[PDB]
Amino acid sequence: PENQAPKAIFTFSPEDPVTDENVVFNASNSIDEDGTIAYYVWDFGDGYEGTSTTPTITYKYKNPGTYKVKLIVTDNQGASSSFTATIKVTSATGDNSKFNFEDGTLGGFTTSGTNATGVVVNTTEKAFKGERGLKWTVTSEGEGTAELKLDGGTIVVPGTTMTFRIWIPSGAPIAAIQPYIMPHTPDWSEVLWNSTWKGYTMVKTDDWNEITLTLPEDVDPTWPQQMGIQVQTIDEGEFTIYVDAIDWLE
Amino acid sequence: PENQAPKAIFTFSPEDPVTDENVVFNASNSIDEDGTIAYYVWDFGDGYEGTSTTPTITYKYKNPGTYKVKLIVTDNQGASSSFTATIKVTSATGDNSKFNFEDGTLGGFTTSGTNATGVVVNTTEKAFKGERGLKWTVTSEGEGTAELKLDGGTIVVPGTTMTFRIWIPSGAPIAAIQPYIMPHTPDWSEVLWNSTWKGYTMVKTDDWNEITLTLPEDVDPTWPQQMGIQVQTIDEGEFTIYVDAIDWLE
Ligand SMILES: [Ca+2]
Ligand SMILES: [Ca+2]
Ligand SMILES: [Ca+2]
Ligand SMILES: [Ca+2]
Repeated sequence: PENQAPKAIFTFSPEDPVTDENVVFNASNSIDEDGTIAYYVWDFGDGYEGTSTTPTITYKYKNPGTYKVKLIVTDNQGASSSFTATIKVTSATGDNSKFNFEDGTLGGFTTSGTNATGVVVNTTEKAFKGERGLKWTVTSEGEGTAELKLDGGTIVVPGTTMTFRIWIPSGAPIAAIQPYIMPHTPDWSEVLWNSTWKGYTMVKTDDWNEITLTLPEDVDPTWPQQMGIQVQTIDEGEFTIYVDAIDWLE
Repeated sequence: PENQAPKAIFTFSPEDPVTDENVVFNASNSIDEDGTIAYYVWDFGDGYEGTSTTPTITYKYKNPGTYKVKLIVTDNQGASSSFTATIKVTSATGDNSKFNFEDGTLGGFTTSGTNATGVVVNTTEKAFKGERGLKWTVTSEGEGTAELKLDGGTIVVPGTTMTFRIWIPSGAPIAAIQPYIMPHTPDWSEVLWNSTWKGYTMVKTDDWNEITLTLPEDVDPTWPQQMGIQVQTIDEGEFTIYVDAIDWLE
């Protein structure tokens, strides 16, 4: 053996592109130690490939998704090395979440509570993705509980990790908040409870909070499910929580 | 039909118990609407069951884990309802992480960098879990890169989500930080790159940061892997990052 294969590597910018946004891929740290680079071949992971005459190339993805970008660097003697990185493209406008609230509807969500009363509307005031979300206003009367909830056919398969985005205000009479999933027999004689409990002091106030919750893989897949967010209240007061972009795979 | 079955429900405290810590389960919101409750039967999910003569019962778990706690409430006429919640118990002392650093060793981790130099030691100064972690000191000379890394047999199976805990200081000459996993052919002619990129402005400074990263399920399971943390530097300076409790399931 004798010719040394080239070093292949690239970075890209921006790291978090949106659809139809220019991404610049930069292979300039690639090098052939004992010769020169003859080809930069790019596979964009979407069905298209091309080459650059310099170490940089720009590209755009029209569809959201996670793409494998492969660079092959080939030297002046035909020896090659490759480097593959993953790039995530999210939708520039709109919201592809399982519950995205873009149709202007509540998506079956209602409110309940004890020593607290809730109302929910579809809102354009705040959203996590797209233009629309839910706006959930709670009036507490003291120590109590309030829910924003959906009954409850079979919402997720067992094993599924759900992601909730919750906008939680400062100065609110709350002790804790928790997304939940509650499978139950049709007759409600047996109830299963799954939640991600978060203390009010362990939460980003006046900001969006991303909270995950997994339905255990051993739950009966045929049991109807209630999905929702529960707030524990500790004093009198009126506060507004925003909920959007509840999402999971499949 | 005529007898109404009871309402069964409980809460517990603390929500985040450690091993051998008292947990108080409280079924006091359970009620039989048309009679009285005769039995509170508790299944603690660990092999043990018991009853309480009041709505409350205390229990301790000696082993860490996630337990299903089932309450069955039975009324004065033998009708019952059940409510099952999950409780997570973590170890009171020590560290069960895949990389826990409790043996006082580096666990195969080394440092590299360009326009930056790193040193790493096993430390008791800060840890995320248990008594020990890694202490990683980086001297930058300008725009550069530094890694804390492990080569790299087959560290995780494809599909695995790894959790890194990284303590990131304020006032550091850094632009970005990212845990990574880098499968490669034995000859290094083909490299795959997976990372969770975080800007310095999108990170909790002077605090522990929990960052997850998934190795894609389609990676060849036989390729050797480099796992590590990469810091991008932007100016001269000396900064210290603490790393502990890198963890995944299986
Ligand atoms: Ca060469
Ligand atoms: Ca939305
Ligand atoms: Ca009864
Ligand atoms: Ca440790």
